[PDB]
Amino acid sequence: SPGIWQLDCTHLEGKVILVAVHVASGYIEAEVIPAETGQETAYFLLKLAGRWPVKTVHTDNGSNFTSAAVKAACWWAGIKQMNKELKKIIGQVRDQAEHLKTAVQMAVFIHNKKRKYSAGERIVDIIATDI
Amino acid sequence: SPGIWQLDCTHLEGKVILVAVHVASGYIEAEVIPAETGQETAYFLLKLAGRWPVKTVHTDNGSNFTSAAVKAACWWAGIKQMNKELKKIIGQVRDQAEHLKTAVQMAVFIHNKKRKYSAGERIVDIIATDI
Ligand SMILES: Cc1sc(-c2ccncc2)c(C2=CCC(C)(C)CC2)c1[C@H](OC(C)(C)C)C(=O)O
Ligand SMILES: Cc1sc(-c2ccncc2)c(C2=CCC(C)(C)CC2)c1[C@H](OC(C)(C)C)C(=O)O
Ligand SMILES: [Mg+2]
Ligand SMILES: [Mg+2]
Repeated sequence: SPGIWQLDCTHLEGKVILVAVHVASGYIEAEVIPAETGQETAYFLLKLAGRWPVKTVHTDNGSNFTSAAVKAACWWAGIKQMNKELKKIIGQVRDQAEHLKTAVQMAVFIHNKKRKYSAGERIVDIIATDI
Repeated sequence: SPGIWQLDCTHLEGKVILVAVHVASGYIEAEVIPAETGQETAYFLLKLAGRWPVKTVHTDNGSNFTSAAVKAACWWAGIKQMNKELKKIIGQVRDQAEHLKTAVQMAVFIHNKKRKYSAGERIVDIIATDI
């Protein structure tokens, strides 16, 4: 179902990576964040929701969505309630970039553009059809 | 044509807002950035390119794309070379949020979800068709 996303944080090099997966396509968005925090999560959701038709969000750690900041973002945006593969791609391009956040975005790109239709194409095809 | 984006910076409250417009749809992405810098622009493009099939980018200030960081990001991602309306929406929601970056993302959401088909729907429809 096309409005369903998964959201979790991983850790790498002492930093936090917020990973969102569009469950039906495998498409990912990610951001390096300073702190694993309610407010960072809330902001990330605001951004994600302005870009895609987000209806529901799941996570493997329910306490992620406990802050009032997160619930207020879900309320306003109308939202209700891969990490090893991405680390794999991060490891392969890690040498090419100084900043982890750069390596993360290179890895997101590679992941979404890989054909093995790509994830980036499936998300768009699934969403257009549903309209 | 569907791989064409426009990219510029505006200023608000002493901060920098990087605004990307998908020319064929009116769809926008935006980010508040600390500094109007080559490296911020480069990073923004990396992110944008991992999410949408970006072919070409235009800007109203050509010197924006002069840094080696920007050219290296365009090279790696395979890329070649609204602000008053968004400020309008920012002004309307500005009171609801503490941080400008939050007001910016609320305004991007509103702009992409408005029907007056919405911009968010047109981008997806235009891209799916082209595949
Ligand atoms: C801090 C720098 S300098 C620099 C650069 C400058 C000139 N030529 C090549 C790379 C780069 C790039 C490396 C990989 C890239 C393909 C994303 C493009 C730009 C970066 C890069 O940071 C950016 C993306 C500019 C914030 C990095 O973390 O190393
Ligand atoms: C720094 C805070 S606290 C807070 C909040 C907390 C509890 N209830 C309502 C709003 C909010 C929210 C305001 C508007 C919103 C619709 C995006 C949702 C979350 C914020 C918000 O910053 C975030 C989005 C958390 C980084 C802000 O700039 O004011
Ligand atoms: Mg988690
Ligand atoms: Mg400009």
